[PDB]
Amino acid sequence: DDDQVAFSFILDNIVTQKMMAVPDSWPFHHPVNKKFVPDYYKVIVNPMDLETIRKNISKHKYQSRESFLDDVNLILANSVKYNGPESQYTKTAQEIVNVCYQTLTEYDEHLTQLEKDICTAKEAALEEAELESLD
Ligand SMILES: C=CCCn1cc(-c2cccc(C(=O)N(C)C)c2)c2cc[nH]c2c1=O
Repeated sequence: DDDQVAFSFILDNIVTQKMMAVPDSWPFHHPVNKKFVPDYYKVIVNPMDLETIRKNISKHKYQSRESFLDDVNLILANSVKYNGPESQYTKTAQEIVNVCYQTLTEYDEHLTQLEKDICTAKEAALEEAELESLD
């Protein structure tokens, strides 16, 4: 019964205790304010930041590590575009990504089981809803 809450607990703690704790990671903590970076949204069409990922986790957006990791990757790809691949901002984004992968590997077996159990439950609840409607 608590599989989504347990899955989201793991990912949120990766974000707050690992990824946010990367030194000098503040540029990625919150969405960019165009009063501080005026051309940002002229260049980045698909913005992402760690606060937005935490809100997504709190609403149980992610049911797999792949979908979480798509947003984490978007932070790195956006830094490569906006700042260049050799900018210090990109080097800090790349550390955020690597600490996320290394921390996730600490929970590999447990997250593999949670993703299967969350899928099994969603499939069962879908079939129930379909049968209740036809009847
Ligand atoms: C979430 C990803 C954006 C990462 N990021 C951030 C900034 C930056 C600098 C100063 C203030 C702020 C800001 O708006 N706040 C709310 C702290 C943001 C920046 C400046 C040049 N390149 C970048 C860059 O890529």
